[PDB]
Amino acid sequence: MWFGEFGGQYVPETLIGPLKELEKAYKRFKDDEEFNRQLNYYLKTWAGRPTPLYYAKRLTEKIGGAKVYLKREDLVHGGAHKTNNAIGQALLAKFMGKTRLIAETGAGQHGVATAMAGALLGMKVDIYMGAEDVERQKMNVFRMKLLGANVIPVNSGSRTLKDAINEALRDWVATFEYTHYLIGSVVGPHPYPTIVRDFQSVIGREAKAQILEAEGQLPDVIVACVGGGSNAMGIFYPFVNDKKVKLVGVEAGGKGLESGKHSASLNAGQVGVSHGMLSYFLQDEEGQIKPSHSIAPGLDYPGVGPEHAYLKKIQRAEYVAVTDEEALKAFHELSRTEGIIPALESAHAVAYAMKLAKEMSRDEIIIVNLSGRGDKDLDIVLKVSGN
Amino acid sequence: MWFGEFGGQYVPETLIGPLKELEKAYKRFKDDEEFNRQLNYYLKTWAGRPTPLYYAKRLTEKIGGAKVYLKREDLVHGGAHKTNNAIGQALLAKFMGKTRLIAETGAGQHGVATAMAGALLGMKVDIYMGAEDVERQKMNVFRMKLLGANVIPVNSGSRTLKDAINEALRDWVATFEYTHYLIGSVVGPHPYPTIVRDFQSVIGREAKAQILEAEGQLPDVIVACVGGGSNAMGIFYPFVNDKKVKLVGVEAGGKGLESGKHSASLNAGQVGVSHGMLSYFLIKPSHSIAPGLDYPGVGPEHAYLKKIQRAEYVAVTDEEALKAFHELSRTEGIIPALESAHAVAYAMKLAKEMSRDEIIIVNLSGRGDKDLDIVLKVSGNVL
Ligand code: NA
Ligand code: NA
Repeated sequence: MWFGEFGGQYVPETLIGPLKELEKAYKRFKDDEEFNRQLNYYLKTWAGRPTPLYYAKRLTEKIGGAKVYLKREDLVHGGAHKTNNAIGQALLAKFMGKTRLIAETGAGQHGVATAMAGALLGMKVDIYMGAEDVERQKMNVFRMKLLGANVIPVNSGSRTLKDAINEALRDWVATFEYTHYLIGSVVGPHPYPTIVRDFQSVIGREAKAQILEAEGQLPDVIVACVGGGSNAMGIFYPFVNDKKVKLVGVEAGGKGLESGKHSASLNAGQVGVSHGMLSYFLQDEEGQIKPSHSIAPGLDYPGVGPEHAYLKKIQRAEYVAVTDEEALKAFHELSRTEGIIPALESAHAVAYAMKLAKEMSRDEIIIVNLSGRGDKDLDIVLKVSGN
Repeated sequence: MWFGEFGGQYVPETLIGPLKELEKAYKRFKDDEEFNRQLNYYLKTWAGRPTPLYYAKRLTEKIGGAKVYLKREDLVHGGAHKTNNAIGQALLAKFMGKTRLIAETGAGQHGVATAMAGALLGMKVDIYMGAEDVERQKMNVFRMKLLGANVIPVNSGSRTLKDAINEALRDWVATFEYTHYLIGSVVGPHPYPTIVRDFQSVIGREAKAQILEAEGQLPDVIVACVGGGSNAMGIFYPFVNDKKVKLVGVEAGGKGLESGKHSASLNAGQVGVSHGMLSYFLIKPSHSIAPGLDYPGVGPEHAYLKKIQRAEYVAVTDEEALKAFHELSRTEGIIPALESAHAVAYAMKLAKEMSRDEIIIVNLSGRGDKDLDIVLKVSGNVL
């Protein structure tokens, strides 16, 4: 349950049993033949795995430095890497005999992934969402309802993701016997940070095989955006024991790191406890988590995974930040240059990789995790960038 | 250059020279080792081919008849099958030494795919689009511009696809030396209907292999929606010589066949010569809830198929397609394109009658993200 000093299970006693039962079922099923057969089957036929690894030749040559490859999680069913975890946990829940899934969501993206996986496996889905987020994500809320999920607006507290998490936790205490709490990033009490990372590591395993086929060697740098940290852990984890492979996580710089309007928890946060985990959080004088900002809706998780805090501490991975403006420019640039519209979240990784590529030599290789597609962000970009 | 009587090359001598060069290019490259290498590489790494063949277990069990499989073209880069054709023609153009692509569009869906493909290969892209359609498709227009293409609204006359076609053709006459005209369905003069069907036939080849792998036998029925007819021909074509395999093309019934607001060219059209080809045309205003099913014409090869009775052609209404849209989302967690929902709707009706040993493949031509605003507007109008 610990990654160095980060992680743990900081929850009330009523949740210890349910977390124990989940940990027990996961230890059994994670290496179970039938479970992995079905999981790999759903991932192949329904999700469309494997996703390709694409060499961005025009972008590479335009920048004039290192080769830039894109791991195309944007092509997974639903348009984002979140599906990998949603299927894994939903199937796990079915194997544990649960009939219902609950989840929280801020951007709505995890809510959608959860609703998709629940519909697939024939399970009831309830999604807790802060009323302020509900208001701003009307199409995601509609998507969830199309998928047969029930969206429950959370009106308490600040009507945001933090408040939804608290409601979801309260629901699970009472309903855990038939309900699985499907956490959407590498966060929360153990064993969630481990489970989510395990279910996303397929990205890194495919990427490793794909890059070896393409270039006959491991990459020099892997770059991924970091909200809660799941897409980054997914692509990082199989390369952790490859000492030569540099790992860079990109947080939301928002309006700027000194502006006080960003979501760079590792970069500017402090150690604290929330959502059952000891990790880095941006918190106020009174210890309360403060509002995070980013143009990218999905980089709004309040905090960061304990495994990322650990990788930072031991200096296995480096963490940087990219601003809203920089992310936007990358969003336009990739669309024009390679014909791929990325998610605004993923654009942060693209933005940094472009800066990094310029510094590196042409024989060198950068893999960017393109965690999602940008169809969902077109309304946003039109408003901000203009017609 | 013909499919029975249908097809052909009915154009002025201004267009004959560039088409002839296109065939010499296509014949040279269609089977060329280098062209096929690069095409397959882009289809794999950029488009994400192959797409899986998915067994809709819950939907199959619910209906209680035939096994329903979905060929998941919704998973191709861009969320639609059109990408397969866009990459093929754009690559051909680069091989021919062209630096620019032009195309027409109504829904905007083919315009987006051309912009994507053109961006991929570093070509200038100009999309001609009718002004009435430009105003109806704000997000697709924005997409095209974001992808680096220029959208040329046609404000003269009818302001529809018909006018966009005319302007694009005029453009190609002047600029074919450095410009390739990229047609978006199995329509127009030779060699376009053949070329587009060729570039989409990968759908059927994957599907054939995938169904043999899954079930050890060919399917009893293949169902696909029909606008211009590219996704249906793509999946149909590799099974044409396998005689026990029924082929069904599903047209837009719209408000109703009796209502006169639909796009069912084969069911209610008349034979005519348009877009430089002999085929079925309605011209009249076509209507459908699914934007991509707007084309009043239909591919000549579907004309050829209907006359010899090799494929059957049917229609599904706006209301039925909407029902299937909701049904597939809730039952399989797959939100289909409204075009594709026409096929799903018909396949569901068809499954009920058939036995449990029997197999249906539905071509899920696209994803429904693009249609959510439309469906929200209608869904919010329910009582
Ligand atoms: Na954060
Ligand atoms: Na038609």
